[PDB]
Amino acid sequence: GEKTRVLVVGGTGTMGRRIVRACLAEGHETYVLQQPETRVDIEKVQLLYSYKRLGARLIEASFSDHQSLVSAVKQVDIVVAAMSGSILVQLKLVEAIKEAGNIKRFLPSEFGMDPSRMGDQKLEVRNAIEAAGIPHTYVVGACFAAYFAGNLSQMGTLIPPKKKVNIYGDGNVKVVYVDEDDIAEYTAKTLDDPRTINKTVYVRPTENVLTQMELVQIWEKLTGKELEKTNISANDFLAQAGLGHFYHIFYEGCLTDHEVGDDEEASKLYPDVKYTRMDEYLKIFL
Amino acid sequence: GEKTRVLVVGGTGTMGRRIVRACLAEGHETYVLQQPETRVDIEKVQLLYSYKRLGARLIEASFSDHQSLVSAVKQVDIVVAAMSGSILVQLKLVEAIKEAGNIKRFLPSEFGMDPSRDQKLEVRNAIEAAGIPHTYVVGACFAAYFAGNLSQMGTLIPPKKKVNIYGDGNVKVVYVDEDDIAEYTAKTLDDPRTINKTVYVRPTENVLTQMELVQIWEKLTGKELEKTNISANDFLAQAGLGHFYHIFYEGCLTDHEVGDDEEASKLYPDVKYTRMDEYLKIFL
Ligand SMILES: NC(=O)C1=CN([C@@H]2O[C@H](COP(=O)(O)OP(=O)(O)OC[C@H]3O[C@@H](n4cnc5c(N)ncnc54)[C@H](OP(=O)(O)O)[C@@H]3O)[C@@H](O)[C@H]2O)C=CC1
Ligand SMILES: NC(=O)C1=CN([C@@H]2O[C@H](COP(=O)(O)OP(=O)(O)OC[C@H]3O[C@@H](n4cnc5c(N)ncnc54)[C@H](OP(=O)(O)O)[C@@H]3O)[C@@H](O)[C@H]2O)C=CC1
Ligand SMILES: COc1cc([C@H]2OC[C@H]3[C@@H]2CO[C@@H]3c2ccc(O)c(OC)c2)ccc1O
Ligand SMILES: COc1cc([C@H]2OC[C@H]3[C@@H]2CO[C@@H]3c2ccc(O)c(OC)c2)ccc1O
Repeated sequence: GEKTRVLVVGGTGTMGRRIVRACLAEGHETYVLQQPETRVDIEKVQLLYSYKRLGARLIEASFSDHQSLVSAVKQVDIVVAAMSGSILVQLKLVEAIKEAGNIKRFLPSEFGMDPSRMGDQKLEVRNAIEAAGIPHTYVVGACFAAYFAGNLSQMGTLIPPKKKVNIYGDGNVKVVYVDEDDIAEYTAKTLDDPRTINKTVYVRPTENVLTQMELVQIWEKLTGKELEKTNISANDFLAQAGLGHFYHIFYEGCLTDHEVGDDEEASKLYPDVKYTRMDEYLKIFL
Repeated sequence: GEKTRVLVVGGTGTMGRRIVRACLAEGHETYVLQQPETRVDIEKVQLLYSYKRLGARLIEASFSDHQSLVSAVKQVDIVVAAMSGSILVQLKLVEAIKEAGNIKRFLPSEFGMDPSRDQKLEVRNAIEAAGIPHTYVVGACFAAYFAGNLSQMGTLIPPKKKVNIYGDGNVKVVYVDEDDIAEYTAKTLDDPRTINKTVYVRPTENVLTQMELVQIWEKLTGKELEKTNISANDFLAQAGLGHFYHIFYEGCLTDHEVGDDEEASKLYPDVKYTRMDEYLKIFL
């Protein structure tokens, strides 16, 4: 009745699935976009339909069909998108929101490095949102803990090393490690918060701002074993998949080289979210 | 303490993940084989580690490393395999079980058509050559692959206006929720009555023709679907076609009756299996 109605686009994605449940947890009437099947994909289908059992609704639409996008967004108050990074497909979604005219806010697929400090398709999407006058919130500023914490920031894996661990530089650059659930919960709390309309929200829970060497030492403290570390210089690091992102995060320190005010930081805006600290996050791997 | 210890091989698969949960839900001390990551795969890793929260344990081993397989299966009493249907990777698992010597039962990756009427039969023969006690769980169509799409190909959800009927669609088929298959598997793996037996998962009310399946749906929706009957030869004129043919034209799942002592729903009458009118409700 007084629920905010939210449409989640990219609902079976890594972040999308968590945003779906977090909107439900917060009591929003939650709608998930159901795209036509491109394959026989049991996992995707069963995930989408498990949302119905939790109280969500599915709306079939296709980005190839402008009027199906328009009809979907007319049923909701707020749209959140979490596409792969696929980003530019949101342009069709923005066009639909503009025509529909009823959307109180649009959260596009961000949830990572703020692209507007990396001087790119996310900015192209931002520019379209703002040219159309669609109220927005941009959620940025955090490494997914699954991609950067559980592996102690090693590449090619998602679990803790047995023995050996590479340290980028001296491992003294501060990075922001956040459990994707908490990013999704922050997103669900912020999407109808009058304080964040037309703002960028930084997800930087204070106790989770850690250097890589700090994260490794949380883990060494849990296992009681010191890992053999070898440090990698910037030049040697600079000597395909994702190596750039890693450089900005761990050498340039792009996630922590600016300060953020409490009126734009998720953990201060939403203090009741007991976000997962990395000593608790890493326990699953013991 | 008195619990059966079970190693699930294939724990992150469609059937395997349900067997993991169904084993924990039975009270089995449950182990899951953790294979080396072949890629950055976040849904697979997180599924694996979610099992620990429910009480399961992870055992690392690799099929390339015979001794790591022997080491894994020494830690359990029973192994259940649910590999991709790869099936032959189980031959390494059989040699490992044979050398280990401690395993009371092995349930190989079956969960469908009876291959004894094939890679699966080769696994069977190696299991039996090695004298490893076994149970073969067979005889049903996964409901997600065959019921939710009304047995249409290339989709997993109901069609909106038209549907292909195979023949006249009056060949009987066995549609079963994968969770029920997993529950029957978890109940049967330490059941004395099914040692060295085939167990047929043929819940009585879910033995249905494709047309009876379609009519279940039309009745839930109140909408009649436009039907096109496809004859045997026009079908004998793409993955999975041989399977649909044996299921839907020859009735290979239902042409032989099965005794109560070997049919899952009678062995375990406490399993309130999902009937297809309830299964299809989630699509409405
Ligand atoms: N450390 C960090 O901060 C991280 C940041 N991110 C960012 O989070 C956001 C989501 O990333 P992630 O959660 O990993 O996304 P995914 O790879 O999980 O895919 C998400 C959804 O994208 C939809 N999708 C993919 N291609 C298309 C397409 N051509 N047309 C329509 N829909 C498509 C699908 O929606 P559907 O479910 O409907 O099929 C897919 O389910 C991204 O912006 C990413 O840049 C993610 C990784 C780490
Ligand atoms: N309608 C029916 O009756 C159905 C019957 N089946 C049968 O179910 C059984 C399982 O099918 P399904 O659930 O679809 O299996 P999956 O496709 O989901 O994969 C299961 C597991 O196979 C392991 N795997 C795949 N390749 C390898 C490999 N080279 N080496 C080691 N492990 C590998 C992986 O285990 P891991 O988690 O460790 O990574 C994978 O998780 C099969 O026998 C299949 O015939 C399946 C579909 C329908
Ligand atoms: C932190 O913000 C982001 C990070 C990322 C990616 O940075 C590289 C990481 C993460 C997604 O997964 C990338 C990755 C790529 C290759 C890898 O080997 C890897 O670690 C296994 C991780 C993408 C978008 C973002 O907004
Ligand atoms: C029913 O027994 C089995 C069925 C199957 C597969 O037969 C074809 C079916 C099912 C798995 O999904 C296959 C399938 C293949 C192509 C399709 O287009 C399809 O659409 C649902 C479904 C494999 C192993 C079995 O033991």
